[PDB]
Amino acid sequence: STGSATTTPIDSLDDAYITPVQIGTPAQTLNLDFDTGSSDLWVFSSETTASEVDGQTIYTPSKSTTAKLLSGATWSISYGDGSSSSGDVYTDTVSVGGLTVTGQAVESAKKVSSSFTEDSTIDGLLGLAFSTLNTVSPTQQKTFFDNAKASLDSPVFTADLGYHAPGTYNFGFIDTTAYTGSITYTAVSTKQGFWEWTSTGYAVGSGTFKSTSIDGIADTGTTLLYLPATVVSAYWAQVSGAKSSSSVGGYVFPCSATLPSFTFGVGSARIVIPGDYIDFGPISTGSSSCFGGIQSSAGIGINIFGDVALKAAFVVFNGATTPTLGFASK
Ligand SMILES: N=C(N)NOCC[C@H](N)C(=O)O
Repeated sequence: STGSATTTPIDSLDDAYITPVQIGTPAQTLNLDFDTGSSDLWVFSSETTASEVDGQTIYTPSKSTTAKLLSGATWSISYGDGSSSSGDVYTDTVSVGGLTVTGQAVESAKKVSSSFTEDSTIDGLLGLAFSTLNTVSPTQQKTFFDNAKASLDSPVFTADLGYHAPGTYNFGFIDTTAYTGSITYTAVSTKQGFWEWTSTGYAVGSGTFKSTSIDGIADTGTTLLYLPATVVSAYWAQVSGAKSSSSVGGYVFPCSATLPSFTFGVGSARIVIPGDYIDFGPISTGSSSCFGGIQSSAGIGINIFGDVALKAAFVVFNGATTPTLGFASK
């Protein structure tokens, strides 16, 4: 089997991407944030505290003839931005882009934190990291991908995120028309439950490439590119007036600037992020200070190749017995 679904930016800055997902019978379609940095599929629901729902589409398990309470199971998750959610669990039929999994754990939110409530466009998350991070207790549950894997033509999914445009998540096949050149594959460590890999270095603009190992994670659920302070300082040093602002919470730059590109290494290959991808707009409405899309990972504890980096590539998440990651230009 295979699946193919379009993913669409939620706003003009590509802060996140939503992908429609069919849950239950008859189908209830919710727009989920596909997240290769976590492993829970959770949704706003009829059980979510009413004051914590503001415009989201909800899953109502009582209206699904295939929903079943997973007795005794609860879940609770906290994300890197300090956001959180928790609730109970149903099993139900879940389909993405024509690919159907029966008996998928659908984690129904009873509570969500304010940042979730405030984002009316995101109806929940669909985790695509390794199932070892799944938070369901007392019986850990499998991700949609892990459940689908055996049925897929090939045990892979791909992320093809657009810049200010829709893109695609494919399951079970590699669309050879979706990228240019060849895909370069690189080793993955699953020891922390993430799609963790080692970049071979970087360049800033037209500068020379610096060969240096940068361990990090391929994370579709993180907006920005978080890298060591040395790397990030070398980038922003090439932008007149750029500075790190503790009050704003990162590097900012004059909105009048034209940003340089940033290149990262994948083996002997190179992925170029155009400068425009690194512009996240005014820090507040009408401001002439703009927020940078490359930020320091110091204090996070891990480097994160988030959407800013991933949307510059066609990315293969290869879930074979020994997982690997593939990157191509596009
Ligand atoms: N960051 C990852 N990978 N997952 O979830 C992201 C949702 C969270 N509120 C955030 O904005 O970070």
